[PDB]
Amino acid sequence: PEIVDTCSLASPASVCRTKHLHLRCSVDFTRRTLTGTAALTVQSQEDNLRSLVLDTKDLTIEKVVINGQEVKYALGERQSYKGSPMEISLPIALSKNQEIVIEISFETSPKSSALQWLTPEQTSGKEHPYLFSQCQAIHCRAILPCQDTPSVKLTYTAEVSVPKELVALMSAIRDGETPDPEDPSRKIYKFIQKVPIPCYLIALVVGALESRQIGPRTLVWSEKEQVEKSAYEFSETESMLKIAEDLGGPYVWGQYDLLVLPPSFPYGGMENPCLTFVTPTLLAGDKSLSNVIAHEISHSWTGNLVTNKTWDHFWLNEGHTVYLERHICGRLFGEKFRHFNALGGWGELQNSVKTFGETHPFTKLVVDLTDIDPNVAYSSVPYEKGFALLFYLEQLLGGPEIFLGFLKAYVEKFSYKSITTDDWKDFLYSYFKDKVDVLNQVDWNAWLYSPGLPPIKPNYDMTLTNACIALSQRWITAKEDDLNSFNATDLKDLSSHQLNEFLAQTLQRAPLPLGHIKRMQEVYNFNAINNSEIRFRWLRLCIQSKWEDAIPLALKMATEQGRMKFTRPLFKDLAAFDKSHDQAVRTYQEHKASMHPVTAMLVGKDLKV
Ligand SMILES: [Zn+2]
Repeated sequence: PEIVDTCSLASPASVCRTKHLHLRCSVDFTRRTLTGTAALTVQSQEDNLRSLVLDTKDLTIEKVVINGQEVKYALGERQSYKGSPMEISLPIALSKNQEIVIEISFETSPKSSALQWLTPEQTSGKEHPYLFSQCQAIHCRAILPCQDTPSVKLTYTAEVSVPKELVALMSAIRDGETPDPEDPSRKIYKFIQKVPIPCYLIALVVGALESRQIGPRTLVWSEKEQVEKSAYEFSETESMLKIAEDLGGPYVWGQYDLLVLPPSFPYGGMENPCLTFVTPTLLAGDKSLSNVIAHEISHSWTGNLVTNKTWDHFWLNEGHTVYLERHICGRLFGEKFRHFNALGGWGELQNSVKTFGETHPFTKLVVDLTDIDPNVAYSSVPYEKGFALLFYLEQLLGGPEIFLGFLKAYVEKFSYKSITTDDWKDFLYSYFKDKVDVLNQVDWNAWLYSPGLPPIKPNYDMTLTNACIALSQRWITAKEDDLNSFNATDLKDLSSHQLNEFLAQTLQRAPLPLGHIKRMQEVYNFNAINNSEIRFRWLRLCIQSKWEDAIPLALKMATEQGRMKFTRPLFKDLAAFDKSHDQAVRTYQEHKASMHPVTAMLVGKDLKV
């Protein structure tokens, strides 16, 4: 059979396909285990199928029941980050399109790489523990046995038993709660996901959660400490959904709830279906980062509805998502803003080629992950080189309204399916068969398969970047006597996004002399800004410029939140600053127990404790 996905040890989708999962599990915070049964409805694609293989990782299997009889099964040799294949001897010979239900009784490991168990000290409310999953890319196999590959899409239902003081949520539509009949100290929460999904988008959260309704199909969920702030910050979600529907086609998932995770959450968002995960660092107070969730909204079309068939083709997901997200922001803020974000994205791509190196295989759009861990691979280039490709093609093929027609047609063509880069390109050529000679001028080999920067740079409107570059070069080339010219008026027509870009460019040339920084504070009062993107770049700029006063602000930020994008570079700069280095040690020691364990660990391994 054709091997679709080399990150999966399971029977390929050419051999058999999981159509449905019914999960019945119990969450035990004392043992940090999920225990229960996974009933998989599987469809044979072959005749004479007598055994099938599933992915597992650090699972304990108690038994496998098919039609009411325990059946033989064997776990094979672990293949490092891929885990161990689970071969199931079927009690029947399956023929093409025949179905069987396989009920696996399982328990997760407390060290499961998919499950993030938080102590009460690692939550906002400090009293209850908290659990959240992160299956992307190939961690679902560490929750339950499955064909752990985006080449297979399945529906699911679930029943989750939790301690009765807590609340479960999943990447699904809420389907009621009841007392656990087997244990009055517990509650069972029920879920249904009627749209087929790849298993990396199976998600679970258990915690002391409260909700506010902020739209006809949106509740925001969080611990009680964050939920009011969150209900305000994201109050425009429904209007972003409508814009996304206009750009990409109808929203097919029913509900679009939001979950704002605890401050210790070290990542950015996650597009779990029907329940986007959100970092609390987006809680700026003025909604200036509220548009950042347009990224996860966009995945509801590009990634969750049309899905990459393997992790080699992940750029299809991210790239189109960023393309759609920047159109949402263009609808909101104008086409000049879309070019502004697009240009800044080009800059981020430059940085990453330079960080990885213009030869590094992680600067390719299509990557061969055969012997590469995809849980590291999908983290990068797929975002901005993929976006650049689509933006270059947009400009080649007659502009945004015409290329948005392609986007909607592509969503319609491949809804509920999984595809490769060649499927995408074949459809591009088919949709634009009238412009094939134009498409034949594209250096596909360079764009899709070669590392480094793309062969051609798109045309970007420079309106908004210009005002930033002007003001940043003034400072960067200004002497001490010139400092009196700067003043508040320099910022009059600058958005928060422009403020951020200005700091991005000033930090690129870091450090600035102490007097400049002191003066910049005096006239622009960047110490006052609560926007985490702005504050992060400002405090990096201060520490890198050796200002004494920024040391406590940078420590506070680096520990008030766990986002690794912020916490790690801040701890790096504070340790690199010989003055703050010691205080940065004693701060990481005093706080690491409130931190996400991976964030205390990597910040330990950076600070060398
Ligand atoms: Zn994404």
